[PDB]
Amino acid sequence: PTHLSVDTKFKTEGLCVDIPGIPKDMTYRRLISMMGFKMNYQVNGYPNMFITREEAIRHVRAWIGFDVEGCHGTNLPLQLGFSTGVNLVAVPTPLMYKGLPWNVVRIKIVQMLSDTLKNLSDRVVFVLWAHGFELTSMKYFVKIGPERTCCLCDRRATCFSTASDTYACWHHSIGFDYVYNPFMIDVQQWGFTGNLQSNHDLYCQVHGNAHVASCDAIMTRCLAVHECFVKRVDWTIEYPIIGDELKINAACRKVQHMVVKAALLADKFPVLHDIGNPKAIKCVPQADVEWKFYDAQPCSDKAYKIEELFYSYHSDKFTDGVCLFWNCNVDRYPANSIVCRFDTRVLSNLNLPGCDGGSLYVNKHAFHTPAFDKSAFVNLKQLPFFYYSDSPCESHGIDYVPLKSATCITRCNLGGAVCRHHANEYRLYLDAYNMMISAGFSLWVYKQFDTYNLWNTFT
Ligand SMILES: CN(CCc1ccccn1)C(=O)c1ccccc1
Ligand SMILES: [Zn+2]
Ligand SMILES: [Zn+2]
Ligand SMILES: [Zn+2]
Repeated sequence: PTHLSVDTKFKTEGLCVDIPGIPKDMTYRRLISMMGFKMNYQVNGYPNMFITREEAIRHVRAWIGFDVEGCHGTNLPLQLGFSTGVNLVAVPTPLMYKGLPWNVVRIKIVQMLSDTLKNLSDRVVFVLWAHGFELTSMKYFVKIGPERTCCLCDRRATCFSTASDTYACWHHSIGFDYVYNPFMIDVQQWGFTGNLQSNHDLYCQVHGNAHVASCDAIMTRCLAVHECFVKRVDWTIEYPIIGDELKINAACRKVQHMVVKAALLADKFPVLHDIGNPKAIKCVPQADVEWKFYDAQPCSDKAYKIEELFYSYHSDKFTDGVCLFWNCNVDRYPANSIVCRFDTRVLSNLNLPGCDGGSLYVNKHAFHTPAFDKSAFVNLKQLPFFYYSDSPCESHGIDYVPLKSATCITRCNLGGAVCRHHANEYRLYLDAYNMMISAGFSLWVYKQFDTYNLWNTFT
């Protein structure tokens, strides 16, 4: 069981207002045929236009909510809405475009999908709350056939051109007019009671209904993300490398070690309470502090309430020493904390829009993160940049310009002049730091944290 069988039944109740008289007994095979597509008994990598929930979860980066509303159906204009916020009007002759024929609407669809998806995925997955018009509109902008490769590269083809009779991926499709071998999934097949808005609004207050096709397209994809990543979590699913994943994860490990060591030394805490991942390792192994771990998986729905993490009777005294919350999202951090909190608002190829202000951060695994909330950090302050090192000043083994910086906390800078080794290490650490910040991570620390206390650790 790899793909969705075309002989699987498809519930047609949601389709009968736009398509009256539709048979209750229906397969994907018959539905695809009714949509104007012929699969010709083809065993060439595209067995079904529709896919399973498990296949959709593996391809979450390709998700594009799609809805079609009858503006007035052969004789009436259609409003095509996409979870990108785009609304196109197709005439049969929050962005709102005026009525145009399909031959130009399809050019716009290919440009919009290519620009949104070229740095996310090798395909498109149309996420539907199917009522009929969206399925019957597909023949006007979609072509299907055997799996193909791009004419300019080795990537799979996602677009087709009638002008040149050629195929292209999302990177090489400028001037292409047809979406080729798209995938799709009808959320209404998952077993829901009531309409789209009533199921969406149960879990999300961020997406409203301005009564346009893009609002429904947005709500549909949000509801699909809630079902697949919020109420259901699967951290075994691996996702391909599409950007700076490796550099970001390595930077996160460097910054954590740097900041936690410096806190321990500067304030000499006797105990550290490490709250978060149950598979966490001591980030400063050569530490003399009493290191105590507390297990909490990444919260994907709402941030943990500090009252439930800490209270109901462990050291018991979380007020003793320091608390380390490294990607452990809580509602209000205690004053004696060191915190790394992912900012869901960040724009990047790793961060996809999520449910109720949250975001879906996809880096090796998929992690739905509750909305970033500035009030969580009232007891703390922003952690400023600094580099600390007690390692020997020794080059060993890239050209040089001398480093001058008030934030290079080293014996050499204390002594008046930064050595080559510590300048190279400072510059590498500043690059790792900037990578992690730009990726969306934000750092917070207890108000008494002062790097001035690190200079006396050189005596
Ligand atoms: C300084 N602290 C805090 C606990 C402490 C406080 C006072 C004396 C000893 N240990 C460390 O755990 C530590 C970190 C990095 C290197 C070496 C020791
Ligand atoms: Zn290509
Ligand atoms: Zn929503
Ligand atoms: Zn040095």
